[PDB]
Amino acid sequence: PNPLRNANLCSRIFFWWLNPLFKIGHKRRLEEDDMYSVLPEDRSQHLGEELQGYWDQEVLRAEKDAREPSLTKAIIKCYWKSYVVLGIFTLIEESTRVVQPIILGKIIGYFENYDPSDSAALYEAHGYAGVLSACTLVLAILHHLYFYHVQCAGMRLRVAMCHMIYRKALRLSNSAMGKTTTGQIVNLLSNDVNKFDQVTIFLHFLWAGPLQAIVVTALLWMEIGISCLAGMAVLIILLPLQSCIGKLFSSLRSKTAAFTDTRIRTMNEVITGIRIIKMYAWEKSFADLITNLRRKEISKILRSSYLRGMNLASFFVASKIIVFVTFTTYVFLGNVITASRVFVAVSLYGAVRLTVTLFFPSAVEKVSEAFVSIRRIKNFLLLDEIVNVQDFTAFWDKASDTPTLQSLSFTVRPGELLAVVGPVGAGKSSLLSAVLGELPPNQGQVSVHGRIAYVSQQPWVFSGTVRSNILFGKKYEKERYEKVIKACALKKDLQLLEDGDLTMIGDRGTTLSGGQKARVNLARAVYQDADIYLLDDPLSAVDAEVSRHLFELCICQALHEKIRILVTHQLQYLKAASQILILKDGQMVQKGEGKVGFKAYKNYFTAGAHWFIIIFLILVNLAAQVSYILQDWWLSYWANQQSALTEKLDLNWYLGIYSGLTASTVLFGIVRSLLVFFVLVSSSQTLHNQMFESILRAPVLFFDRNPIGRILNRFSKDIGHMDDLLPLTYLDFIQTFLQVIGVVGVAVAVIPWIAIPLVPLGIVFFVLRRYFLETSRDVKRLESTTRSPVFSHLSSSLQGLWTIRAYKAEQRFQELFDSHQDLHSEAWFLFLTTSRWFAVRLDAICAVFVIVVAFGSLILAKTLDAGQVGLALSYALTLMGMFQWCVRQSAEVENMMISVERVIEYTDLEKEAPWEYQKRPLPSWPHEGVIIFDNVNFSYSLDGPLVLKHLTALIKSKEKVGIVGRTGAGKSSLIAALFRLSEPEGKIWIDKILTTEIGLHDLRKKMSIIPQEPVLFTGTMRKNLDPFNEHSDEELWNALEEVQLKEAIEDLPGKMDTELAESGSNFSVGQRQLVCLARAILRKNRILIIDEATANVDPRTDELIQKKIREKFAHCTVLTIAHRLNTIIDSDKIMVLDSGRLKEYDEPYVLLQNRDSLFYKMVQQLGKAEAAALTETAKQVYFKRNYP
Ligand SMILES: C[C@]12CC[C@H](OS(=O)(=O)O)CC1=CC[C@@H]1[C@@H]2CC[C@]2(C)C(=O)CC[C@@H]12
Repeated sequence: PNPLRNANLCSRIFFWWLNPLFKIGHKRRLEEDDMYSVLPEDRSQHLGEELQGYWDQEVLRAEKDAREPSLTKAIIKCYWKSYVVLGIFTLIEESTRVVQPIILGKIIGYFENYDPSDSAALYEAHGYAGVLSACTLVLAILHHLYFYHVQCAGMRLRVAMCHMIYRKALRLSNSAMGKTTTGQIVNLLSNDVNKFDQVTIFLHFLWAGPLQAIVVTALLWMEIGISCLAGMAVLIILLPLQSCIGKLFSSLRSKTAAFTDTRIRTMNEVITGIRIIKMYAWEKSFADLITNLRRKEISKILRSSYLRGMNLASFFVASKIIVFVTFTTYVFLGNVITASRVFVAVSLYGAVRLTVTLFFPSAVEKVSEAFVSIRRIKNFLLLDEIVNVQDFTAFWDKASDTPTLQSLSFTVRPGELLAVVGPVGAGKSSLLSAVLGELPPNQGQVSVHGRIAYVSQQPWVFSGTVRSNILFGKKYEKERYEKVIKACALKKDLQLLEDGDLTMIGDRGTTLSGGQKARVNLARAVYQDADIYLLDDPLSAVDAEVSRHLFELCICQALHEKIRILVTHQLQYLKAASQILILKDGQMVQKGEGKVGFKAYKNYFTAGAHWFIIIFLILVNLAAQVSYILQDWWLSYWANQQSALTEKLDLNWYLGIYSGLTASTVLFGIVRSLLVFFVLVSSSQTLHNQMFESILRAPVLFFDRNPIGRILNRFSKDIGHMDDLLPLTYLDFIQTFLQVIGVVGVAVAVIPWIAIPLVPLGIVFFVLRRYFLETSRDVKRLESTTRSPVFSHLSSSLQGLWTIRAYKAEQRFQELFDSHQDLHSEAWFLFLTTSRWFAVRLDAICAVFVIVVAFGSLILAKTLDAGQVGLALSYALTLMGMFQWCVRQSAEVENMMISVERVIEYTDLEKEAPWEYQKRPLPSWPHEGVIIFDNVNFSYSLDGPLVLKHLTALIKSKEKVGIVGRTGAGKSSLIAALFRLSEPEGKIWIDKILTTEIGLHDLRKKMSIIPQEPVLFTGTMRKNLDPFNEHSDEELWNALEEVQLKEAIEDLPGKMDTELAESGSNFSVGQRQLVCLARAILRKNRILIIDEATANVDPRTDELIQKKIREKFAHCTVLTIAHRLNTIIDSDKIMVLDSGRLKEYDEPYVLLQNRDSLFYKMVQQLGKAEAAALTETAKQVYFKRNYP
């Protein structure tokens, strides 16, 4: 529903149909459903289909030639017929813009020749004043039509482009999915396609600027003659100069984007891995790495911002220079300054200033930015894009030494389960992809019948309700739904959830546990009730008991009659499977906010520089605008002084002060524009370092009480604004605000009575502003909140591309994208239309001011000179567009300051205890590795429960101790206390030193940790092992041999200098664990803390790391958290935490022989044979340790 369909022409132009929503919004806060729908022209589907049609056409034409296709060509062939008629606005608007200076000139002419008693003269002047008023209204209306329509053009271009990007993304080949990663594609939408909103704004000025410059040259030629050409020479120097600056700025910005992208990726992994960075004490290395990336980036930003500031200063002072040279040569040729000529010419140059030195350079800049965007988009659009298997062989990459699947033949039929079994990387998932048909055969054939269900190994969940993620477009139905929810072992959680299965889910299921989203992902598949289930190991996404529970209930009971193809290692379940196919090396081996106060402004500007510099900044701004106003006032003063005069003015005095006034205007304009960027970029720099130091020393509790995305937004969005958009908007607002104050000041200074109409007029403005703002900030909230889901959907679909492609769900997912997109388009449509509603009426009251100035000058004409009125009116005419831009820019400024307020708070976080005390331990300390807990109590927060109480234990230099206990019993709490991840109560001694009497780095660097899950960081394999670069390469190779990885690195081209991926996918999980083990080996320390290190490792690798532990750390005291009690059963003693209480600490055999020990209960829970093995092992090692 949209009343713009029903609105009469007047209501279409002036948007009167928004008025009820203004009334509502003033009375109450606007919400998502207070929002009229977009017209059928703007609908995303209809609007993207056309551009794709023309892209197909141009691809075919280039295909018939040999050349590569052009995407700019498809865009033009599509949108030219609509966009070109918009130039009639531009044509009529710019033609009236050059006529209106002529009417102005005839008004000023009445004052130049004002006679005391001619009635007919007065009547004609009133006629021109009415014509001038009407010209102003028509200009305003055409301006607003044009800008409203080009903005809709840009919106539709973005919408169609985004539709195409999304359409292409769904069909990329898995090879294209390899060289392209989610972050790049999402940056397309989030960064590059947003450049199309700006493209269409100024393109009609690529011809109208030059054509209007030629027309203005002819008009000026009749006004003043040859002197016109000096100003036009300056104009044609500015054209190449400003266009070179714009292209060079675009180049610098294109390069700096790389540093920005690298910094944001490093910062993403820092914030994500901050706990391990803290335990390793590697904070110095990331401090350095981020410091250097940020230093490079801020140098690029400083240079880029100086270029942009020079372009802005060149616009601001363009007509000052153009007028200065024009009238300098005009007076050197013997002419005289008159108010009519001067201000007519000043007005014409004002028009040329806008179109040629603002809109034409702006167009070149934005087309350049658009071409880098279009190049990336074409590089994306051109990227590559019963059951029976026989003789199957295939390559992922023909450059491989071998095929990646080979010599494959098998068949499976209704009522069967086929297991795919074997080592990691044996091609099992690749096999499933082949059966799906994602991987075509290079030889052999695949044939399948019925619908296929593909369940990815990693779970996938998208927006909406958890039930929306499960149903996946299917009808909700009680019986099948209940059968699904019970078979997927999920009912309990959906009952415990207060909003049940209607709980809303985040961008990556961040509110869900891994097992929860896993069970969601499986439930989805089972709900589809397909014929063939390709089960790519759904079970490793849940705990071992739930894994067998899902195998029995979902796979055996629910999928009972189906074909199944289950990738798994749980061979113990496969007694119930029909057949197993074993792969190796790809070949078959076997077959069978919203408001901020003055304090935020002060803090922001003072974080940049010492307040003395800010006083100088204010003074430089005042001086810039004062010299501006004064140069124009000087022309008008010169015109009045000429008009008072044979003899002539002293060109030395007048032209000298003119030259000084104009030189200081240029000087302060330049320094003002540069110093704003320096101060505000130094502010962003200081605040980034303060926020980075705070986040580095902030306690872990800060990272529990914030999600990662929320903190990373401070570094991406908010600091992004503070580097790029905010300083530019500040300079824009400051420049426009001082212009407006100068207009009003000149007006009130020339006719003081204007102050009276200005009172009601000012009151109306302020009421209107308030009444608008109330709703304006609502829609800006609602724009942001409807923008975010779009990127979320893109990213989620990219992660789940296998599954949506498997379900043939591309159609519905394009509909979803279009729905999100057109919902955002309604918010963007209210942004556009509401911002026009306000701009129109601001220009309305501004036009009343123009009317008042004009007519009041005629009412008061006995009291004024021609140059006074010419000055006042020229300035008044300039108020149109300026004043509304000022007000809306002010709203932009205040909206961005919410980002500043969000980062300034993170400069004030609480901080952990100092890394080093004034007391420091001996360099030989720890000399023995003694650990003592004595009446220790520990809680993650002062307001939280005591998760550890009365913890009291000794750990000597030689013994090995296991840490055991139920989930949440406090095991991880012990690691947190020992590293002082939260400050413990009580006494902790290490080598007769209280851990609390030394710095955090003293003890953190002297304890080794093997995390629960390995993490690798982008950069060299040397960095991931020796980030401080103090070891010899001999030691690195010894360690890499010990961790059995040397062969892979030497096979890799760079050896240790090979560039690793941020997720380490270059290496297997076991290889990642081996990187961690290598780090621990290279750091010789007395005490090693092991965190569940092998609970999920395969036995044939677990025994390897067990042996490596027995060898490389035999001298160390070792504290081991372990689910896999076989990893710790040969400890000297074991600690059992009941619930924050050390209830057991004794020899494992002595414990287990007490059948009532909690440790014995925990082993018995495993099973009788497991407990028998564990007890026998403990008994024999206890005997042998008593024997020596
Ligand atoms: C033309 C004007 C207003 C007057 C300014 O002159 S200034 O001396 O006050 O800076 C410059 C200026 C800059 C940007 C202009 C603006 C008017 C409104 C415009 C055209 C839009 O919708 C998008 C860009 C906008």
